[PDB]
Amino acid sequence: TGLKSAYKDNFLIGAALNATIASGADERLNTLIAKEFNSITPENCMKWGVLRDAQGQWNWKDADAFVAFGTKHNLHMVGHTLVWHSQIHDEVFKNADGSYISKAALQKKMEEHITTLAGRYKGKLAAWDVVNEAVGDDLKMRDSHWYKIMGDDFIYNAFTLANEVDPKAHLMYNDYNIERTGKREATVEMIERLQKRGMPIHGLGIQGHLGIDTPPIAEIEKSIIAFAKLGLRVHFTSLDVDVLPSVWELPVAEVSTRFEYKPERDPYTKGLPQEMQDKLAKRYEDLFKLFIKHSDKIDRATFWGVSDDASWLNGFPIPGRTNYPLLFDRKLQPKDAYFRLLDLKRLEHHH
Ligand SMILES: OC[C@@H]1O[C@@H](O[C@@H]2[C@@H](O)[C@H](O[C@@H]3CO[C@H](O)[C@H](O)[C@H]3O)OC[C@H]2O[C@@H]2OC[C@@H](O)[C@H](O)[C@H]2O)[C@H](O)[C@H]1O
Ligand SMILES: O[C@@H]1[C@@H](O)[C@H](O[C@@H]2CO[C@@H](O[C@@H]3CO[C@@H](O)[C@H](O)[C@H]3O)[C@H](O)[C@H]2O)OC[C@H]1O
Ligand SMILES: [Cl-]
Ligand SMILES: [Cl-]
Ligand SMILES: [Mg+2]
Repeated sequence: TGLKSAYKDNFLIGAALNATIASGADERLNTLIAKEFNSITPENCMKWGVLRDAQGQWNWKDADAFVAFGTKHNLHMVGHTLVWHSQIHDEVFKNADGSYISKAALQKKMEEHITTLAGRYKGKLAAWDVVNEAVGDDLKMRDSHWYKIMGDDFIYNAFTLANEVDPKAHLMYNDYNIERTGKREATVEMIERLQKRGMPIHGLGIQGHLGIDTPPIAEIEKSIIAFAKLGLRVHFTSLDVDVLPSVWELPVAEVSTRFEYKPERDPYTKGLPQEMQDKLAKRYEDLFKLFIKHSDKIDRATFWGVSDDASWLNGFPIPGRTNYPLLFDRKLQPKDAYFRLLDLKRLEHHH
């Protein structure tokens, strides 16, 4: 059978679904998703600035479709995400003149947002990304409007509110690059401190936006172990493997231009060659070997998309590239990596 069956005794296997897919109009994808995945996450439709306009008005069309899709197919559903600094209108935080609103005014908005959104889907969504990406790239607290206005109460209060609204939801903190030394430990320290304040938190989401080479398995392993030691269930939430030339480590002269499209940074428009398919398969295999090793600590592995045509890495960090980050190709056919994942389980040795 599919991935979700192969990995049944280890963890959920999930995918992020965009609004087009979650409409249910695509029979081929409906069939594939039901076969392969037993968890889903909305790619965009539950983000504050997508669900609501700049006047705070709500439009539930896509979010409801997503929840209808998971309900129809009996899929575990992860809400994404209550409190985050991206894809959210500056009007939440600022007067029209640019000045920040008071902490009290912003608290009131958070209360309304969480009570409404988590309330609507209480008991239907099994888990929530309550707060996303609160630690900055510099290892200090991210300098977002949330944080500048509220301090660490923005996190504490978000979890407390979500827990009041749906006491049964598995509440998670989610972030990228927490696979790495530095940001790992900064995140451990932040969560530790909030836990002793009594903040309700059940899970820890490692995004798993990986490169074809970096980070190494050993780093990811340290993170699984460290976050499990906080008494939290570990989830891999946004898995993909970027196979295209990197702009993350370029010379200072290129710091601004590196996000511009250049042909040499987009070398596989005609297809991903077999030798790279091999490397991608081995990279995914390595990763899932690790996950199997620590299956006792891990509740879920969700991929940030189903097939390569829909991946956000086609447009990020450079617009209009042809990337190949996921398990299914642009014709929805399984890639070599998929078969390696299946055989790790098919051929597993037990007594
Ligand atoms: O490029 C087309 C757009 O890409 C897709 O949507 C993007 C999401 O995948 C991405 O999700 C984040 C990935 O990183 C973390 O894991 C984080 O937790 C996720 O939430 O967010 C950005 C989305 O792109 C925006 O989509 C709306 C557009 O108007 C913006 O310009 C984009 O930046 C999706 O296929 C499509 O929207
Ligand atoms: O909007 C968010 C993105 O900004 C975020 O981008 C991540 C930024 O860091 C990238 O990791 C680098 C890979 O290359 C190494 O050499 C560097 O040291 C790493 O920092 C990561 O791949 C990007 O995804 O992703 C999440 C979005 O929400
Ligand atoms: Cl979407
Ligand atoms: Cl090639
Ligand atoms: Mg249900």
